[PDB]
Amino acid sequence: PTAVCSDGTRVSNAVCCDFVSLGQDLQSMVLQGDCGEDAHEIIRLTFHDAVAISRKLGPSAGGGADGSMLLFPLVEPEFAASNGIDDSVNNLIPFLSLHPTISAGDLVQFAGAVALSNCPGAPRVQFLAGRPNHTIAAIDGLIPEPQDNVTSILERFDDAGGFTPFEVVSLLASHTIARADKVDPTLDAAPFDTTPFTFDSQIFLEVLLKGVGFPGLDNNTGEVSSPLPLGDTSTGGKDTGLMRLQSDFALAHDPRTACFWQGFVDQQEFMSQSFASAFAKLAVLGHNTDDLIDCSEVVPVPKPAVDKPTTFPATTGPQDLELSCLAERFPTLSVDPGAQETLIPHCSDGLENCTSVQFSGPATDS
Ligand code: HEM
Ligand SMILES: [Ca+2]
Ligand SMILES: [Ca+2]
Ligand code: NA
Repeated sequence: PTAVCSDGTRVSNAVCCDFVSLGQDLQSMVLQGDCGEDAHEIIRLTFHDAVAISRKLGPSAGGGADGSMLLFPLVEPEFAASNGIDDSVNNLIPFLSLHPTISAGDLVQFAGAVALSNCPGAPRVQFLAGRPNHTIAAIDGLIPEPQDNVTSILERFDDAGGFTPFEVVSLLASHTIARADKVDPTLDAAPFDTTPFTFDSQIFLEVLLKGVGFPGLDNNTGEVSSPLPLGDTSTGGKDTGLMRLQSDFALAHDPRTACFWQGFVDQQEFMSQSFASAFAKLAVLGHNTDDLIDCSEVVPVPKPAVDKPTTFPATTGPQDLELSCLAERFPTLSVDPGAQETLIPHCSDGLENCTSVQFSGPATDS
């Protein structure tokens, strides 16, 4: 039967109401209403938790979106491909005992949905509940890495859950709110687009610009040249320059994926809806949805998309594009004014001094 939660929310199932206080605690204790570092980490964790599953190897290889990262924090978070995932894992573990009726698998996915809701332009994703509260650790080798080629990436996603090339590119819209701490050992929080606190299509445009240098070292595995490498970290600042992943570059230019990649440029609603659909599929890997219950109503309404059009960042323009898609013309867009690169802020408030919640815990890094 239907019910009304303590916050006034109408749900199709009263068990959904347990998630209301969980969302409140996730915000008050970790996410702080922001599309910031901790939100980004948790969204990355939804993927590392979910994708560790394989049709061809069978169920013993991993249970998908099963909370295995939280329940066995000494195993998967320390595999090489998950270096750095410990921060999100250690931030979520305490919620398992604070909200003991909610499984680790549900916790990971619900935290991701709440985190996304803090990001202007992000979709309000589906949330199904009821993932069982026990599993085993996945094997190593199931998480794509940034040095991987497109054939490998596409095969891994197909084997994980039958994702199509379009769905893979759609999921990578998440790199619109993403930075790197481990790719370059000399850099912290190197952003993948110029708006890492905004769920927009800048990532799609900016990967298509010609690379001109590196924000740090020039020879890191999985990294390629960036179109906007300038930061202020050489003078002690925290506004790290923009980083480009080899995998994002490869997706942007491969015949299977390049038109899907370009098709999101300046198509905010199409991008966000496409991400939402593929992400809902990711979130239930390892489960038959018939065995889950719809608790989508308890995902917070996301911050609205920003008013700002999609534009070329200062000092760039259409002459800098490297295009690969014949099927669709790249749209005419304005160029942000300015003679030098604009520093990409380290914080959603535009400053450099913001700090993030980090709980101690059992997962480790490097
Ligand atoms: C081919 C598939 C993918 C590859 C190779 C990849 C690679 C990476 C790498 C190397 C980083 C930086 C980690 C670090 O050094 O700190 C990163 C960050 C991130 N990834 Fe991906 N990723 C992929 C797919 C996805 C998907 C499917 C999602 C979610 C739907 C996702 C969400 C994120 C987020 C939110 C971050 C930022 C984390 C932070 O700023 O703390 N990624 N990814
Ligand atoms: Ca898992
Ligand atoms: Ca962005
Ligand atoms: Na990070």
